[PDB]
Amino acid sequence: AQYEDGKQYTTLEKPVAGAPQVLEFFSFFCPHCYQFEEVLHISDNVKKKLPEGVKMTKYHVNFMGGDLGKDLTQAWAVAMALGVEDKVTVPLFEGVQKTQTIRSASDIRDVFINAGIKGEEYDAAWNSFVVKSLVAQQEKAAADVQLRGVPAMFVNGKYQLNPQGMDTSNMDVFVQQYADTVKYLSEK
Repeated sequence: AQYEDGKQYTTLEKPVAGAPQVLEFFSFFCPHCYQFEEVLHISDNVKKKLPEGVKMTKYHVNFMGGDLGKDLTQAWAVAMALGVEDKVTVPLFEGVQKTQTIRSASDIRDVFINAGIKGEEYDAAWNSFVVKSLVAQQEKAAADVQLRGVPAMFVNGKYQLNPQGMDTSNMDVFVQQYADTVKYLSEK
């Protein structure tokens, strides 16, 4: 076939019922994740090719960066709750991996402040039980699917993208192959 199991994707032994249609996992500490967001714009190019009616979910993971890694999963929960994902993603990535100015929960908070989220609004979100269940959701979805590495994408809890098996000689070609694969898995 042109799309083969074990080649552009793998299949989960243990399929996850009730899973989001397209489920991406990342960490702000994750170097290929920085590339996927900043240089490749994977998430966005996948959207542009996905069928009608399909929702995209993106979650942060705890297993990188220890205490800060966990802080970042909670901050990402704040981001989802307030709908400000598109305003903090870039400065969080650069603050962790480029400038290395993120070292504490207080520094993560600064990024939201500078992006124009109000202090009171951030701290109230941060401490809210809506955010705690959102953190719970991120952890459960990761737990449901075996996850020990990022970036990772899962389609309907059955198929996992396998970027190792796509040519990286061209960045644009890589992205299209990636997105077309998601769409193929989507229609499966």
